[PDB]
Amino acid sequence: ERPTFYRQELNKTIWEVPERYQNLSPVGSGAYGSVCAAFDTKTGLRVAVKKLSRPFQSIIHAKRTYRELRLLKHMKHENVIGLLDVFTPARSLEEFNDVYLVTHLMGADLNNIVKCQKLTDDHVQFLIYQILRGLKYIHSADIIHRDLKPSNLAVNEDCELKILDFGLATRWYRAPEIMLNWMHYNQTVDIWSVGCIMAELLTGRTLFPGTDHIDQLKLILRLVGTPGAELLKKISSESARNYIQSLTQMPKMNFANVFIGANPLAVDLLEKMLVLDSDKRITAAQALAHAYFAQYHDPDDEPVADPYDQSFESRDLLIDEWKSLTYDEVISFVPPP
Ligand SMILES: CCc1nc(-c2cccc(C)c2)c(-c2ccnc(NC(=O)c3ccccc3)c2)s1
Ligand SMILES: CCCCCCCCO[C@@H]1O[C@H](CO)[C@@H](O)[C@H](O)[C@H]1O
Repeated sequence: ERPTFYRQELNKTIWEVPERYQNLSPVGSGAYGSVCAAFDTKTGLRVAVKKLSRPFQSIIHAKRTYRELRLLKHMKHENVIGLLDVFTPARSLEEFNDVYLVTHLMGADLNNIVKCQKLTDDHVQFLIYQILRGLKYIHSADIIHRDLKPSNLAVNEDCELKILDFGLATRWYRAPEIMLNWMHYNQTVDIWSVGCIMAELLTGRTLFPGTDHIDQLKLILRLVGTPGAELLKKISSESARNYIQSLTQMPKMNFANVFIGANPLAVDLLEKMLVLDSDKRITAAQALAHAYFAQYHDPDDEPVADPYDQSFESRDLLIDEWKSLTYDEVISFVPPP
C-alpha cells in the first residue's frame, strides 16, 4: 500500500515524507528547492532528500522537472548520480503538486579530497578511471555533461566517485569550443575537462587558471599550440578563421617537459585528451582501454546505458501535460536492488 507520511516544517515549508526517512536536517537550498540529510531506516542508508521548488509553476519549470526526473531514472551506474526513491504525498494527479527526490548522502567533492596537493599516480589512475567509466555510460546515452569540474565530482572516504550535474574558478575546466559558443558539440568536450582535472591532480596546480574568457583561451593555446591546417579547414565562421590565421604561430608544447616527473603513460593520455580539435580527442571508451589504467580496466565491467529517448526535448506541451507525464514517472518508479 501507500507509505504512512508525516509532516514537518523544514526550510520554511511543510515537508511531507514517508516515515522511513528519519531525522531530516537541512543541508542547503537555492532557487531549485532545498535538500535535507536523512536516515533511511528501510535500507540503513544516509540519504539526501530534495523537495523541488515550483516544479509546475510554468511550462518551462514543468518541462525542467520532467527532464530532471527522466534523467535521474535513466542513470543507473556506480559512477553516476542515481535515484534511490522519488515520491509525492499526493494520492491522485488532481492532488499532485510536490515532487521529492532521494539519493545517497554525499559529503565531499574532488576539491576536498585534493586540497591543491599532488596526488600519487596510483590515486590519479583510480580517480580518472572512475570518471571515464561514468562518462562512457553517460555518453552511451547520447548525453554530454558540458561542464564537468571537480565540484561536480562526489567522492566518499573509500574515494568511490560519482558524476553529478550539480555542486554539493567555474570555467577553468571547459572545452575551448564551449567557451567560444561553437555548438555542434562532440562528447569529447567532456574529455577535455577530464584532461584538465587529471593534470591538476598530478601537478597540484590548475592547468588553465584564466582570469577571464580571453585569458583562458590564451593559456590554452600556449600549451596545445595555435590551430593547424586540418582544424582550420573545418571552421565555417569567416570571422573566426581570419582571427585565427592572424595569431602568431605557436607550437604545441612538449608535454613530456611540461609534466616532467609524471608517469609517461599519464603524459601520453594527457596528450590524447588535450587536443584542440575535438575530433582528434580520445573517447571515454578508448581512454579506459589505454595502458595507464591497466590495474583497473575491466572490459566486461564498464557498462553502457539503455537507449535513452530524449524526443521530449523537441516538444512544446501544456503545463498540465508535462505535469501528467511527470506524475506517470513518479508512479512507475522502481527502486534499485
Ligand atoms: C541541486 C542541489 C543538490 N541536489 C542534491 C540532491 C538531493 C537528492 C536527490 C538528488 C537527485 C539531488 C544534493 C545532494 C545530494 C546528496 N548529498 C548532498 N550533500 C550535501 O550537500 C552535503 C554537503 C556538505 C556536508 C554534508 C552534505 C547533496 S545538492
Ligand atoms: C582559437 C581557439 C580555437 C578553438 C578551436 C576548437 C576546435 C574544436 O574542435 C571542433 O569541434 C567542433 C564541435 O564543437 C567540430 O564540429 C569540429 O569538427 C572540431 O574540429
